[PDB]
Amino acid sequence: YDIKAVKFLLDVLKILIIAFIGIKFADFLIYRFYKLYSKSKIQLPQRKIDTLTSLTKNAVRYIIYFLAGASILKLFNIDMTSLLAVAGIGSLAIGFGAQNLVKDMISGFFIIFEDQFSVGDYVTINGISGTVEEIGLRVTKIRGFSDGLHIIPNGEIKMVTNLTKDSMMAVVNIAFPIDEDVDKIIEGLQEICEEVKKSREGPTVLGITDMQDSKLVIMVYAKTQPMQKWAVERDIRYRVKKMFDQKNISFPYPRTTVILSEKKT
Amino acid sequence: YDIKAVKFLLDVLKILIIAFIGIKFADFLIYRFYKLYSKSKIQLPQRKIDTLTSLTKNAVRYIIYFLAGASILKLFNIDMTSLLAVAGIGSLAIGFGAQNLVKDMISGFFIIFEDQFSVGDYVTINGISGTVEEIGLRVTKIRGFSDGLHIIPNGEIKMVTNLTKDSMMAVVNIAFPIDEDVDKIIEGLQEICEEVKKSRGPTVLGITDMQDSKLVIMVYAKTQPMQKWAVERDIRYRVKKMFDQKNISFPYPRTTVILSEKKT
Amino acid sequence: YDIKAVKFLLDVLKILIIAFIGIKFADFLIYRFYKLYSKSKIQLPQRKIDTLTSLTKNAVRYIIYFLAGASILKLFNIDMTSLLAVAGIGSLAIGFGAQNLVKDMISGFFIIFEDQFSVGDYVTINGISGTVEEIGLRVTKIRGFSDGLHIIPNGEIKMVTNLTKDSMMAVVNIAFPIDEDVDKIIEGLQEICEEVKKSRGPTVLGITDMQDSKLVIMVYAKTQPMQKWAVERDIRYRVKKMFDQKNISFPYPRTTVILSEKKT
Amino acid sequence: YDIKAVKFLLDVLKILIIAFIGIKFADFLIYRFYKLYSKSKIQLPQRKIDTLTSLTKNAVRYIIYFLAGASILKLFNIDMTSLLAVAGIGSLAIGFGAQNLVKDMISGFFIIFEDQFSVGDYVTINGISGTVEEIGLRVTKIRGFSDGLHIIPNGEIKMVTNLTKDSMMAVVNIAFPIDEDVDKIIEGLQEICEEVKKSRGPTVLGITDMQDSKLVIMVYAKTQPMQKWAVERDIRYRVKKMFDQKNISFPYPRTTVILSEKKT
Amino acid sequence: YDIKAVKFLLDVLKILIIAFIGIKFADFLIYRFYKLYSKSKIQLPQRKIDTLTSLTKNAVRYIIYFLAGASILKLFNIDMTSLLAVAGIGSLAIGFGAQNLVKDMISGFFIIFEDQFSVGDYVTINGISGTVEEIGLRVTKIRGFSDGLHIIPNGEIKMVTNLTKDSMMAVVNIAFPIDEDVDKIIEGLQEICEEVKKSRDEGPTVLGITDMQDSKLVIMVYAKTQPMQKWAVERDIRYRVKKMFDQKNISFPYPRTTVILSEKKT
Amino acid sequence: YDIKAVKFLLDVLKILIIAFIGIKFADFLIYRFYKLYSKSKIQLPQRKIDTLTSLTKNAVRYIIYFLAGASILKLFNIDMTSLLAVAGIGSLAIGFGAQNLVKDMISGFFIIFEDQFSVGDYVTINGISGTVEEIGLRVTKIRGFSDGLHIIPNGEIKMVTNLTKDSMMAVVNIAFPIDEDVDKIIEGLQEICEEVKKSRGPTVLGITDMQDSKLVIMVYAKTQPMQKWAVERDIRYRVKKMFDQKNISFPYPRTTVILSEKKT
Amino acid sequence: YDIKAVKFLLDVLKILIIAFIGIKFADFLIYRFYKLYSKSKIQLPQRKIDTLTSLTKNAVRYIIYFLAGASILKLFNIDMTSLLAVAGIGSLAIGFGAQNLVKDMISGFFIIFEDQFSVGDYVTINGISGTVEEIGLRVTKIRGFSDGLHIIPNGEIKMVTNLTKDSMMAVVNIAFPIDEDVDKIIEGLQEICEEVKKSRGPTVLGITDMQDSKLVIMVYAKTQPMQKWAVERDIRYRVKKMFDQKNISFPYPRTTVILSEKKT
Ligand SMILES: CCCCCCCCCCCCO[C@@H]1O[C@H](CO)[C@@H](O[C@H]2O[C@H](CO)[C@@H](O)[C@H](O)[C@H]2O)[C@H](O)[C@H]1O
Ligand SMILES: CCCCCCCCCCCCO[C@@H]1O[C@H](CO)[C@@H](O[C@H]2O[C@H](CO)[C@@H](O)[C@H](O)[C@H]2O)[C@H](O)[C@H]1O
Repeated sequence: YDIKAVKFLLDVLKILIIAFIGIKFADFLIYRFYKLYSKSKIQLPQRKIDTLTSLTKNAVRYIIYFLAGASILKLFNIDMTSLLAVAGIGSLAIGFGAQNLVKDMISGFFIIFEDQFSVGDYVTINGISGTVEEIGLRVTKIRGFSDGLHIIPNGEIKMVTNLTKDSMMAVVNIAFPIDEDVDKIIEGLQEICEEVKKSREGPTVLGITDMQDSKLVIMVYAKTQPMQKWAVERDIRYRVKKMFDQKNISFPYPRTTVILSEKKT
Repeated sequence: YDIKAVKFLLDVLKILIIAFIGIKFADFLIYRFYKLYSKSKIQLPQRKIDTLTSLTKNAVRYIIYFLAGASILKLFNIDMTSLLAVAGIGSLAIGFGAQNLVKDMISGFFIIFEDQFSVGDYVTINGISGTVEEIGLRVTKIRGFSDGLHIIPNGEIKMVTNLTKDSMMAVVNIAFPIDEDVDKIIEGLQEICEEVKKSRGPTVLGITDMQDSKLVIMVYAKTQPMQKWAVERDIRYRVKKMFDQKNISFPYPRTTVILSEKKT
Repeated sequence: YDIKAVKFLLDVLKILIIAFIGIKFADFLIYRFYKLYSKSKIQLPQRKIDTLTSLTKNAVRYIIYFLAGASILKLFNIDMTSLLAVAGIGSLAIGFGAQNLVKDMISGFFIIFEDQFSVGDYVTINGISGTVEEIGLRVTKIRGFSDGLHIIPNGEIKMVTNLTKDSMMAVVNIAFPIDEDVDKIIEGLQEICEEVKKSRGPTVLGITDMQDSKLVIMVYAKTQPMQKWAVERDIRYRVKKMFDQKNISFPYPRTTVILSEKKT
Repeated sequence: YDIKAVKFLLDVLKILIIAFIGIKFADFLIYRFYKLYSKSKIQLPQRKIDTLTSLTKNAVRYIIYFLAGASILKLFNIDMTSLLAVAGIGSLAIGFGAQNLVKDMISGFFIIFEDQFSVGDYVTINGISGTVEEIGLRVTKIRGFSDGLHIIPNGEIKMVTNLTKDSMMAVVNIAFPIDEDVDKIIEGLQEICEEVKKSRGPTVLGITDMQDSKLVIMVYAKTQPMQKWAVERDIRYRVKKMFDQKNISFPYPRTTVILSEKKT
Repeated sequence: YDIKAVKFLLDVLKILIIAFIGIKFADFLIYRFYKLYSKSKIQLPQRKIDTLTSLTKNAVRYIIYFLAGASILKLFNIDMTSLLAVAGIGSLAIGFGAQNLVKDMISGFFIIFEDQFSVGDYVTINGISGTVEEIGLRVTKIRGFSDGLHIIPNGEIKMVTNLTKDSMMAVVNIAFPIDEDVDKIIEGLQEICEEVKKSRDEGPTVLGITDMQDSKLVIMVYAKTQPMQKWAVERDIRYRVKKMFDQKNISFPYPRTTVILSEKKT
Repeated sequence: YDIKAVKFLLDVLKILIIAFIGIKFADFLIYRFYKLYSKSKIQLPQRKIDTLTSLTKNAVRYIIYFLAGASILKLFNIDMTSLLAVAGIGSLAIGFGAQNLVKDMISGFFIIFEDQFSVGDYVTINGISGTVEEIGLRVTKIRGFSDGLHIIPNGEIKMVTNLTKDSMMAVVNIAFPIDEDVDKIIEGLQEICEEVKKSRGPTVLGITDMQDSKLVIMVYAKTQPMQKWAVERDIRYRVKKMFDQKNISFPYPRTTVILSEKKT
Repeated sequence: YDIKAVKFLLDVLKILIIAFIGIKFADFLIYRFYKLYSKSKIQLPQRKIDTLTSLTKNAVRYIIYFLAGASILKLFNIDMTSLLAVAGIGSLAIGFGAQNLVKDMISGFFIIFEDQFSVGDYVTINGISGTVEEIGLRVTKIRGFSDGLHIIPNGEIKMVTNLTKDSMMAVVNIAFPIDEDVDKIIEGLQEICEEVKKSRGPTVLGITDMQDSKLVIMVYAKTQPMQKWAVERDIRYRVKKMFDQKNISFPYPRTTVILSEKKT
């Protein structure tokens, strides 16, 4: 009948009493981390935080059941490495699945901690531009106009270009025919920058920026206060159109030279 | 004949009795997690949940068989690290295979918990736009019109743009010839915004783009959720008729050509 | 000469007898999992299931040989962590190789368990559309017409759009010249929807797009599963004939040219 | 001088004798797995299988040397976890490198075991089409005509579309001007299907697409494996001649131009 | 009643006292790594470094609670490998999540340590060009003109091309009609290089006809220019080429199409 | 003062003497693996193999220093798992870094062992075509003409299409106007195949494609390895001259225009 | 009060003294690996190597602090596997972060050791072409003309094509109208190769492509390293002048139009 059979009992006992203490203690701490976020009603409708509370309860129960079971099993001569080879299917699947969640959060943490963009400026993130409306630490929300509300997981942000930082820059690339008088148009554009400066950096006439088949491209650019940009550009375009009509300068219509051939069928 | 030969027996015994208790206990808990989801008939046809029940039964049997066998093997001087190097081929294959499933679920969990889109709005998810019909936590189902029902694993969602949140925005980019009177057309579009406001933006933002023979002015209006593409169509019809009445010429591509005196 | 030299023998002995029992037991269980799937001839030609039986036999032999060998090696003072560092080259290679297989299967499991598509509807899976012919749990087979039979491993399915669920939707985007009378054509299309309704939507949604010399009005109709592309063709024929009777001019591109006085 | 110094010797001894037994035994088994595949000359030129034999020899030598050395080191108080941290650089590098090889093989195993394609049909695998010439379990070889012999590692196969299964399908999309009589052409194509049926589908499916100046009607026919592109060519020749006899005008783009009075 | 029951107590005791010493010691070191970066006010508004301080506090509390708890559990016969199979879900999730952060940092470390680009030159990084404004070790900030301020995590930099190193190079590809006199234009461009050399900033030179197309012919002029002098030189050269085209009366590279006329109807 | 203090010394001693033996033995084996590859001067300039020799020396030194230090540390009550958590940063970094090297090598091993391409044929590997000049087992070198010498790591090879195996195939797709006599041209091409056969396929496969104003007939011929592009050029010249003699009109795009009476 | 309380002290003592010896010894070795690279001033400004020295100091301090702390913790009954689950968050993050660095270096090591390109030739690496200026083992620096200095981490090199190895190859694809005399132009190009050979290939390979209104003959020549793009320009100038003298008409697109009698 041996002498250990009592010690053994002390062992399965130790596991049971520790697991019990554990459950009750967890239920306590959870009911407290509950008490707080619940009684103040700072954020989060109840319907959700209840689902989240039972989420945590369930998680901790399953963990405790698993540890106590595994331990008792050890007590009956079951090999824990083999058990590891089973349980680790889930260590691996959950661990690697959750990695992305951790990524999003670290990402968000920096976005915020480094004030990459404040809860209101107009940015472009991953070829998607819009005005930032919300900045959680798992997701940034950005609504472009005409485009919808984009919800973007912070981890996916590979680069965030901010459009409205230390100001903004407006550009217009005007196109003329090379079959055209350069100095007259550069003069006209000069006069347009002149006039625009008069209604509240630039705007200036940078040289002929590109030379093409039948066209010739001169850009005007101006440094503008945050957001006044696309507006400035539209002002400038209207100005260029009217200037084209008054100075009677011919338009950049593509043109062909054609050679005729004497044949039939 | 030694003294351990009885202890040894106690050990292979301990494994067998614990694995037996284990099986019966699992059969019990499974027949209970069965009893519940089965007797209430809340969801899921039986034909399926039966397949799923035998799934869990089989899984638990294989796990138990493996643990008990491995343990007995240990009892006969078989090295458990080597065993691990065998069994882990499966730990790794299953573990990393299942990772994606875990991903889908965490994904869905947030989509729901963060009300990213309600079981009814019109969204666009990975270059695919449609009306959300179902939101499980493993899959979102979205049917675009003319396009079919799309079933998208929640994990694949890299971004979800919602089109019908705090409202919507309608745009029309009208194109004219530069060989054209700007103020007359901008005046006409002004009159069209005027008129459209009258039936329950819309505004004329400047010339937004300047091209070879064209010139492009956009009108835009903030619209209640979904009235959007509709507003746009209203505005288009209006612009067509306005073009006919004001007799403004159309944005046909215009080429200017030069003739050459040759032969062959 | 010591005292253990007998115990040692008991240990190498324990390994050998357990490995022997193991082999014979495995051969048994395999000859049984054989007996079943073999004597009923439910599926799978013999030539294959024989190759698959010897596959399982060989695997189990190699695993047993490896575990027994590794254990005996342990008995001669060979370090099992170093052995692990060797054997795990294969644990890793096989484990990560097989992960994909496990992926395909979980994937298939859901496709079926969730009736994503039945053994007969017309779906599109990864930019490839066709009629589903077979649905295993490792591979879906889909044959498009004119396109061949596609065998797609279930894991590769990133999204599966079903075209024939709660019905279908037919669209036709009719193109006119903007140099054209809108209301006459919209009237004609109205008459065509009218007439098509009469043979067992279809409706005129506004001008959906406005281009350089064109203008685009869509007609759309909700159709029973598969009657779709058919409806569309009916509607096209109708629109062509309507264009001929109403004598409406065709959406030919149009260019206005300006002539220039030069030479060479 | 102690009492263990003899036991220690028994231990370094045990390792040496086991490693020696191991080497000799491996050299034996290798010379046997050699004897077989060598004396029958079933496949593989000698020059190669020699290189492969010394490959196995060397592999086994290095593994044995490493295990014996590591074990002796353990005997001199060298920590085996630290050793693992060294040796695992190679465990990881080899393990993960070889993963792809394991992938190719599992992949090939299924391609074969599931008769996805027989050693002779015309398939398309990863946007590359051709006739399968060889099917190993690590590589499929496919030669398109005019295109060269493609050797594709089985693992890279993400999808395999078979073109010559339960038959084949031939299509021809005929293009007409919309400025054209529909029923005359549809009648002519009817007559062409009629005539083609007579030489050992083919049917006129409606107007499948409507474009700027064109209109597209497709004819299609179910054909025996490979007779396909051939049927299509027959049908094309027929359609050309039919165009010449029925004198129907060709689908040349057409543009309408407007002339403008200007200068420079 | 046994004899160990006192030793056991010594063990749970040992854990508790070590964990307590640990907490207090960490609070100390944290309050010191605090004292420094805080009292000098070298960088970082307080509002942030407070959030960061409580971050480190909380981290270390959770780690200590977990270690002590796990160790007591071990004391009550709880298997630590099974525990590992639970806790490693987090080992793996955090570890692999944080990998990217470590990447960014090693990346930045080299960018800086190798002076790949100084806090002022004009670079192009991942198809995105601009002037570098800030170089942290986690992020490079680059503002293109007309383009906005780009904040790029250092890890994402797969290649960094610098445009303003040992100088710069200006190019202009001039296009003519093949229906044209080559030597007259090559002569004119020669005269333009000549004249541009005369206004201050290697080149500019007339490299041969670099490309031949349907109705066009393309001759490039190029010049080595001091850092940033570049796009400017190019614009000078373009203006010069336009005016040269007007004076030398050379005809423009308009696309040209020969047409053949056909006698038909409908 | 205790009794172990001498045993302890025996332990740090055992580590030091084993590590010393280790170093000297490694220096030996390295100076031998040196002696061989060095005195025969089979390949590799000295300047390199010297750098490689000191590489191996240094590696082995660092490994030995680390093992012995780690072991002594263990002797002073330092925990080896925590050590592992440090040292494994490097285990992981080096192990996963080197994985690609192992990949390249296994890859090259098969390329060679399977004679996928001999040190001289013209292949295309990853959208890059050229003549193979060198085949190492870590890198294949291929020089296309006009294109430069490409050095490609063997691991990056996802597919290798060989162009010059069991021969080659030459294709020419001749384009005519549909506004054209089919049989006259097919006749002419017949005569060209006839004539080309006469100088040491080629055949007229039907009209392989039908387009807006064009019609495309292909001729194809099976040619000895490399004579291919050459054959094609022969055939093209032939087709041009045949076009000139048979006076057949060229496949110029043709557009029918409609004229409109307007202004501005 | 027990008997161990002194041994325990010996243990925490052992850790402290070994850690102290450890620190001092590391400070020494670091101050030596400092002494060398510092007093010779071979490379690296001081400002940097100082930052790098304190880097190594700090690294070693943190590792030592962590090992000693972990070990004392172990002494107070703290479980080391739990500790590992904590500390390995960093093992994994650092280990996998640094993997890329290890990759770059192995990569560079081969680039150099295999003289893939010398500190001076013109190469193209990942669709980016330029002259190599520097070759470190972590980064290759290449400056294209007009393009800037590219700094490329060696690990990112997937393929390196060298343009200036065993020489170079120059190509010019001349385009003519098919409406043209082939033999006259092929004759002229022959004369141009003739003349170019005269100033220190070049050959007329057949008509390499046949298009709608064009026809393309390539001339090619094998040229000394770098003389290539230059040769090509010579050849182009020659072809233009040859076109002017032989009066051959230019490859202008040509379109045949058909006129239609309509209105609006
Ligand atoms: C969760 C705790 C935090 C992570 C701690 C990581 C510290 C860094 C340690 C790197 C040591 C690498 O050393 C490596 O160990 C692993 C153990 O998984 C062994 O891996 C071996 O056994 C496993 C068992 O599951 C097999 O599935 C695997 O295929 C096989 O290679 C390698 O053969 C060995 O080379
Ligand atoms: C093969 C294994 C590969 C392992 C790779 C090793 C990873 C480390 C890569 C470089 C990390 C960045 O290097 C970073 O430099 C700064 C100095 O600018 C260090 O900063 C250091 O000096 C500063 C003074 O300003 C102190 O505040 C700090 O206590 C100290 O650590 C950072 O602590 C270090 O993180």
